[PDB]
Amino acid sequence: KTFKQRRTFEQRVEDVRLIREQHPTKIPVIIERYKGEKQLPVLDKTKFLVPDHVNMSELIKIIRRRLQLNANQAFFLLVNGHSMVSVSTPISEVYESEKDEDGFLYMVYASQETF
Ligand SMILES: O=C(N[C@H]1CCCNC1)c1ccccc1
Ligand SMILES: [Cl-]
Repeated sequence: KTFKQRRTFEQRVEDVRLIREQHPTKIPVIIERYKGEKQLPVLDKTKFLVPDHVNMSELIKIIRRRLQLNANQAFFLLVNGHSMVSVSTPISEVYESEKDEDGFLYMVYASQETF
């Protein structure tokens, strides 16, 4: 069901190595619905190539547009298992500190602050 279930560590690593080669300016991001989530829909895909100059505030807006949310639906984004300290951090900086050993940046969204 989850990304890390579906692919061997060898396969995730090799995919990041291909993203680096073919989309060198993009951050490879895995975005996943909280497995206890009631309200929010699932995304059309799992793997995202985010332009590396956008800040976290702009990534939240991209995903709220991808889910087609209205303006008083709630949305919370965990990075690398934990809350974001700030939405002003550029995703290039967040990638460098929060990336997984496989080389993806892992994110989870839910309708409640409680996951
Ligand atoms: O992506 C979704 N719909 C968009 C596609 C682009 C045009 N506007 C509608 C979507 C959102 C939430 C649940 C399921 C699917
Ligand atoms: Cl690129």
